[PDB]
Amino acid sequence: MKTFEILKHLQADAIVLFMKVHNFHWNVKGTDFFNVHKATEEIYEEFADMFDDLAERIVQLGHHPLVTLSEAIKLTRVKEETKTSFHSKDIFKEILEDYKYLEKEFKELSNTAEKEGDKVTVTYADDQLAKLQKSIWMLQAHLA
Amino acid sequence: MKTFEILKHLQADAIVLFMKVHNFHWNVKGTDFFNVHKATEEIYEEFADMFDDLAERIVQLGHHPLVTLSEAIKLTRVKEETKTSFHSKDIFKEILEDYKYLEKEFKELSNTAEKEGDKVTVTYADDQLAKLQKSIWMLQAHLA
Amino acid sequence: MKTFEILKHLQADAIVLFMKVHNFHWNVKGTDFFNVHKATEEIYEEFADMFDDLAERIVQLGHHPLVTLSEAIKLTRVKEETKTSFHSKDIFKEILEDYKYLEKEFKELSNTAEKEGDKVTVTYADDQLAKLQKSIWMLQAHLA
Amino acid sequence: MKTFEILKHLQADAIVLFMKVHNFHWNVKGTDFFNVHKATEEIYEEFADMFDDLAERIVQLGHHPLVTLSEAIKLTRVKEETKTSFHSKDIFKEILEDYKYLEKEFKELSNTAEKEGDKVTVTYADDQLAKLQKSIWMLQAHLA
Amino acid sequence: MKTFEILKHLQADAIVLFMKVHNFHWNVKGTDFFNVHKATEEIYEEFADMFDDLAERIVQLGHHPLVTLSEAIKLTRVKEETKTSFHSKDIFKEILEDYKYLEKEFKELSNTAEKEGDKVTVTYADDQLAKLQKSIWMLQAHLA
Amino acid sequence: MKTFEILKHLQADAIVLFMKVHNFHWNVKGTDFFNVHKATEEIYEEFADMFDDLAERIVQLGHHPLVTLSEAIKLTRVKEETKTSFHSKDIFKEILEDYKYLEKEFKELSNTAEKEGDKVTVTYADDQLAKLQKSIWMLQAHLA
Amino acid sequence: MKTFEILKHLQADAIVLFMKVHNFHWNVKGTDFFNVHKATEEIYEEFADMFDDLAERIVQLGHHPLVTLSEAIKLTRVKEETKTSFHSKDIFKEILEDYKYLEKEFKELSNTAEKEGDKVTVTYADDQLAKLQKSIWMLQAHLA
Amino acid sequence: MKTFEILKHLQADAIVLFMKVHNFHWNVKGTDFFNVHKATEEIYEEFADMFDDLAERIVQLGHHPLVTLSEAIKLTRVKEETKTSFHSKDIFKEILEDYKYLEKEFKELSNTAEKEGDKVTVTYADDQLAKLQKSIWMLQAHLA
Amino acid sequence: MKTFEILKHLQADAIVLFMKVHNFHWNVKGTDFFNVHKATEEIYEEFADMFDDLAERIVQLGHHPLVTLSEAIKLTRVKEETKTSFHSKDIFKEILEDYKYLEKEFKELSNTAEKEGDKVTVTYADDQLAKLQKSIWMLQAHLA
Amino acid sequence: MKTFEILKHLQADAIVLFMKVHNFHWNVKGTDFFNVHKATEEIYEEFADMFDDLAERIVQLGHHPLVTLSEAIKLTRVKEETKTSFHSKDIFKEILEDYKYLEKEFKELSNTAEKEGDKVTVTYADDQLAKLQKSIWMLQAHLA
Amino acid sequence: MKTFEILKHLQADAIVLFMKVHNFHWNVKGTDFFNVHKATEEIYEEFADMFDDLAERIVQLGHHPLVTLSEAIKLTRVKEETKTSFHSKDIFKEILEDYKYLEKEFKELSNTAEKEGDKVTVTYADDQLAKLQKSIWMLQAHLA
Amino acid sequence: MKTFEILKHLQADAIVLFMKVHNFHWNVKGTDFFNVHKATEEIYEEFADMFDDLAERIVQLGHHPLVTLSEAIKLTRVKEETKTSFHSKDIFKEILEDYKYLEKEFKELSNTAEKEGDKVTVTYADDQLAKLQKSIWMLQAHLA
Ligand SMILES: [Fe+3]
Ligand SMILES: [Fe+3]
Ligand SMILES: [Fe+3]
Ligand SMILES: [Fe+3]
Ligand SMILES: [Fe+3]
Ligand SMILES: [Fe+3]
Ligand SMILES: [Fe+3]
Ligand SMILES: [Fe+3]
Ligand SMILES: [Fe+3]
Ligand SMILES: [Fe+3]
Ligand SMILES: [Fe+3]
Ligand SMILES: [Fe+3]
Repeated sequence: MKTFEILKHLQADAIVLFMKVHNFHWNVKGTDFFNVHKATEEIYEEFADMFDDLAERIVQLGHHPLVTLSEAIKLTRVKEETKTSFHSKDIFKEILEDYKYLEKEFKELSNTAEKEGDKVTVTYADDQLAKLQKSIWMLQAHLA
Repeated sequence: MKTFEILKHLQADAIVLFMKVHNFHWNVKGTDFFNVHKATEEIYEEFADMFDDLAERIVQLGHHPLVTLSEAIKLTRVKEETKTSFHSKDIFKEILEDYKYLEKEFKELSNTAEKEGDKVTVTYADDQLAKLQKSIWMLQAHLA
Repeated sequence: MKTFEILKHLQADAIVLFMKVHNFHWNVKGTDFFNVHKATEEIYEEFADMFDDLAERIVQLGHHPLVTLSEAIKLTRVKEETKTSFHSKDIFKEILEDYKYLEKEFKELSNTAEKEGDKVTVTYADDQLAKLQKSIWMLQAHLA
Repeated sequence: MKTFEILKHLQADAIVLFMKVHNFHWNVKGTDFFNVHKATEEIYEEFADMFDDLAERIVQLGHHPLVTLSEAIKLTRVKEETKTSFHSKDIFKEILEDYKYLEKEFKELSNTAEKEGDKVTVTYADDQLAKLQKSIWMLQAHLA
Repeated sequence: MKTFEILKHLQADAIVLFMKVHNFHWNVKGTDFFNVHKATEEIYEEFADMFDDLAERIVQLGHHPLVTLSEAIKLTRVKEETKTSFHSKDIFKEILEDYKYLEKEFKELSNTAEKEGDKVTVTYADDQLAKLQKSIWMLQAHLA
Repeated sequence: MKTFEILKHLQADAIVLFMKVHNFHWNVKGTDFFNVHKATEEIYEEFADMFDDLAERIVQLGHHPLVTLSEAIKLTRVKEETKTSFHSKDIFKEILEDYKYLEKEFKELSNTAEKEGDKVTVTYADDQLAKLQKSIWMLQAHLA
Repeated sequence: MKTFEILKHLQADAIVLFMKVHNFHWNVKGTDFFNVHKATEEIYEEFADMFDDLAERIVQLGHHPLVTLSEAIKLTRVKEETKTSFHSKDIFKEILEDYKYLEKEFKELSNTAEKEGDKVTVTYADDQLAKLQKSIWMLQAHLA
Repeated sequence: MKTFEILKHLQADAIVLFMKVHNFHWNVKGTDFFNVHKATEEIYEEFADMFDDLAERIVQLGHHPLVTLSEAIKLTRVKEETKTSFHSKDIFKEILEDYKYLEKEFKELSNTAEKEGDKVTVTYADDQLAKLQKSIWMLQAHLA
Repeated sequence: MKTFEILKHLQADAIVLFMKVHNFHWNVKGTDFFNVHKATEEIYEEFADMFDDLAERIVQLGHHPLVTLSEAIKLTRVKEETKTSFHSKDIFKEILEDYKYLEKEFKELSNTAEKEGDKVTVTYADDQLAKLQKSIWMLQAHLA
Repeated sequence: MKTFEILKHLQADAIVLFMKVHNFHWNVKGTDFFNVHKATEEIYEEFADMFDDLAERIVQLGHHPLVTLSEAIKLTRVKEETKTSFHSKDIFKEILEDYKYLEKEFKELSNTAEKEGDKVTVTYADDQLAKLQKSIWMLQAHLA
Repeated sequence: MKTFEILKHLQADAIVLFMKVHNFHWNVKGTDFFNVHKATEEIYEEFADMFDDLAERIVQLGHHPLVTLSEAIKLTRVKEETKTSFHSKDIFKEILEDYKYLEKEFKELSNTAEKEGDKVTVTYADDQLAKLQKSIWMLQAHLA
Repeated sequence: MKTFEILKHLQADAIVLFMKVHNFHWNVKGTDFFNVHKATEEIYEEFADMFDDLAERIVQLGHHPLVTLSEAIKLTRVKEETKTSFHSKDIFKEILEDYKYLEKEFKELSNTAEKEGDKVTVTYADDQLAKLQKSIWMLQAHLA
């Protein structure tokens, strides 16, 4: 894809993930409650920021960002969670799965943005990669 | 409807509105840019909070909150905006329209919650009513 | 009862609960220690505030608040905990039991204060109800 | 009266009281000086806020707030203080008298706003009632 | 006039202006709303401070400050605004008119205080002159 | 007594004193109201902290802290106040009496903890002694 | 005197007054204790600053500031207080007496500095005059 | 050019732009005044920082930064503005023109620094590019 | 000269000095580095503020401030420094020389502004004089 | 040993423990991850401070602190951990073991410093003892 | 001496030292100016606190603190500095001399307070000893 | 080497340097004391952070970080300092030597990480390079 197309897909995943971790946030069960309730909030706050940055990068690039939830679920590569009750372990396995998926997408973003000579989208991609890789480590350590 | 059903519809509108004012936030054109770009951010921050409060009130009430964007666009009473370029005036007319709609919904919430004896949902509804009514005044003054 | 009588009973429970969660605070055992030690502190800080608000509302109402620990254990509906060692689970079951009891009492407070036309005691009662209901949800989610 | 008429009278009293406690603020005499000089400042800061809230509630309600000092002294139920020297005791007796008067007015506001179905003016009235009742207690305790 | 007489007239204008910019604050109409609503608040906050400083300078000088709204409208040189709806432009023209008037008064204050050897009233007058002159520039630039 | 026995008695007095100064806090009468209402709050906040520190020192020492209000009134050396109305002077005489009593107890604590080689309980005791002695001076100066 | 000579005398009074209000600070007796203990601290903090500013102005002026307590008691016009116990009233009468004395000295400073063309010492003098005159008013109101 | 030569030219433009936006800052006319007066201040604060960073990067690189205004106007590629009165629109068109020019220069900087293996100058260039591109978008949206 | 002409010359010196101390800031050599690097930054921050205040005072006065670096080097009385390496001592001698020059200019400003009756420019001049005289003392002490 | 010799051994253990809890910090596995990752950071921050305080106390005492990692592993009484993966339980058992060891060492420090008349090293030792004893309690409660 | 007599002598030295380091503060000459000017300020701020603590400890002990500068120079063991110009080195040698003297006095204080059983004066003495010993090290390192 | 091998060597140098600058921190002698004592603290705080970041990057990369001081001195390229007394100049020469060494290592890290496609390790390396190059400049300027 072109850089802006990768950006729009990533933007779609951000809003879908924002909704998804809210689900984990509200419906966690178990003696783990306080910690995951607290952690998921920080996570969706981050997706809200990513959602906004991706969209603004797209307009700076001269293109159209997704502007409706309808376009978003049409472009996501993230499956929506319909369940309404979870335990810590399952929540972290899913978040880990989605994080690994985002990491691949940001690597593509970084690679194709570089070929186009898009210096600033590349550094944006590399910064998100850094955050994702640190969290993936922590998620994996937690599940070990 | 029952209190929790009104809450779920309101929750649906919150996430749809969150997306909608982001659109206004990114695509404003005109010498008004900085102000509306700044204002819309405060507004969607508020919808993000409302979205979370509504959902948690629903689980406290023993019911299921919407957990997917798909359920959300199925329950909204808010029309999604597909346009990608706006001028201050049109943005504020739409926001005003949606605010007036939310005010009616929160009045129903307050009324039916009261009949059920749901004291805390009533005060929540009345607090949102207060914020909505102050903003509606400001929106109308702006368009005068 | 009359509003001030409900207030005095609630005041009695506040100081008894203040002592009770201190017990949980000092005597928790288990890998859960840090979290419950931290949580119980926030909880008894809250009871200390409730204890003071209830008492001052009573004097504003023209009556006498409980002024001795002796009157307090004579008026409580809360059983004192004599054990000196606990595990997370048992602590949260007890706190949940006591919270549910307080919720019923604050509902009575709200109801009878309303019949007397006591507008401000009603809003006080409804605010405490809101906090109690949110915590009851979290306590229950934790024990699930 | 209608809700907005009660609001305008209350608005009139707020600006008149704002001026009145400034008088006490500047002209206190006695070893009590620092405390009452400090207390009266907090009090008129509060009236300035009340003055603004009442007025904005009136415009939100679709009516006209008082916009001149002339209309204000025409609508007050508060007598203006012409003396320019006071001692702690007399200052607190007057403030107490005026507070008791405001409490009756806010009770009417709450009652008539409720009959009209004005949910948000009712909660505003009840919140002011709470503050007034706490201060009335303290004023009375001080004069005992 | 004598220094204290100029001070009392200025004190009268301060409370009248405090009321006047509140009117502009509540009744602005137009796409300018947020800015002037915000600006007028800062302005009346300033008049509230000026009102208090003038009055306290008068008592320090051994005289009586105005203590009633009635004395105030009897001493002002500022005309009260009876209209209840305005647009940015008209609001700023009026504020500018009143600021220019205050500047002349503070120049007289500074001049006559100096002849009396009143060192501290002179520096107070000169400081207000500085603030007034900066705002007059900004008001004029705005209307250009 | 043994160090932990002195600690438990002190813990008992802390909760009893916490209740006692709340009484003074709510029921002060007189032109002194604001100051003593404010001072008593700081004092019971301190007893709440002392109550918690004493108890935790006891568990660190391998013993059982008091965990019920019932055990507390069985171990106190502090008489509970049944009156519900006081004037500044009487409040400070009582607080002074109780402070002098606590000072003797902390001196014993310091002395016997030292004989046992309990270095940290000794420094805790000496720190409380410092605070008590400064307050006793201020209380006495106030009553002079 | 010459400006620097007035400055040195003022510097002498500052350190003597710093010591004097410490005496009032430590030895106040009476139900007024907390307030005057608190007020005197703010006052000597101010004298410490004045002491430093006066001295640095003298070196900026090319002269020698007092550098010993011995030179200070040789140059003061302030009588040292040998008593070690006071009541609020006597403390404020003395402070008032000394403040009135400082005001005369700062007026001379302002006058002679002006004749010499010393612009910055004049504004320093006038600023201190402002603070002194406000406090003198408050001291006098307190003693009325 | 060599990296340090591009850096010196950029440094020259920074100080020239610092002066230029001050002009816009002082001489804006129109109902837009407050906003552009505020915005231009943030902009020249940024140029002051850029000016300092560029210069220090040059010395770190072992070369000489421009040290006089004379060398600066000899090296700029930015035309100085001699007019002394402007309206919002013209100010933003000029700033936009200059920003687009800076963006091209920072792209060259990034490109040539990379060929030389200058890792840190490249990241500096890319960070400035990011800020410039976001502002260019906002400037363009404003002028649309 | 007329007040505004003195102001424009001072404005010219401010921007030239801003550039000059940046030179000292970047090119200091010696074990003194950290201190002078830190000090020079505070100094040019001050000149940036002075530059802005002078210019705005000129427009408030109804005249034109310098708006180009070209006009600035045409009006300065300050010689630009072309050297690119310095040691602490030489830097402070130059800064001292320039400060003494600014002091003379601000004295003229104060004197001629006074003759014109320009009260606020006089206090501005006297405030800068105060800062300059304190720094001149410190600079001289440093070089002694 | 002599006081300074005990101090050097303690200093050696501090840097070794600093490294050891970093290991636990990076290599924790399990659903406990976030908590122990967070806790271990606070712990090694503390050892870094202890390391610095011990060393500076030694130089104040006129002796040489350890200045190389080589001297440190030669003087420690703490065994280094070579494993690179742990679970909460094992981490806390080790930390507990090392804390108990440090407590014995600080008791010796306190005892021998006292015999030498080293007042300040004694209070330092007693303060560390206090922190260690509180943590040992919490560690033990956690493992129960 | 008795504890209170040692305290009074120490109190005398505190005010004399407060004056002495002010002298160093104002009259330092040399490229060291900024650092010692800054350091001496922190030092006399400390003596001001020590002066107040010593005095209040004396009244808590039931004795009379020095209340005049005259009593102070009669009790000091510190020689007053009459010179008005110094260089870094001489300032630090003197401060070091006086610090070593204070250390001996605080050791006596600690020793005799202990024999009297004065627990809190002992900890006060030991805390000052700690601060003095750290500064003595730094002073000596500086002079090496 | 492979990226993780370079990371482990860098991690080894970080802990060795952390110890080394502590030595400079404790043992500086000379009138430079305060500045270098303060500077070295900021430096070792930085190495502590670098030590932690390097180690966590290694685990994120799927490898083992150094977990013992023993492995560290086996892998460093940094020579340990055995001396216990230094003067400013020697301290800065050593730090400069070590910084230049770290810069070469981070350049290798950046280069080899890039060949492996390790985007985030590259940006980490480039950021450290930026900090190192700025400090190297300052160190060199200081020694000039
Ligand atoms: Fe945004
Ligand atoms: Fe939430
Ligand atoms: Fe209270
Ligand atoms: Fe308002
Ligand atoms: Fe006031
Ligand atoms: Fe605790
Ligand atoms: Fe100073
Ligand atoms: Fe810089
Ligand atoms: Fe400006
Ligand atoms: Fe240190
Ligand atoms: Fe004190
Ligand atoms: Fe870490």
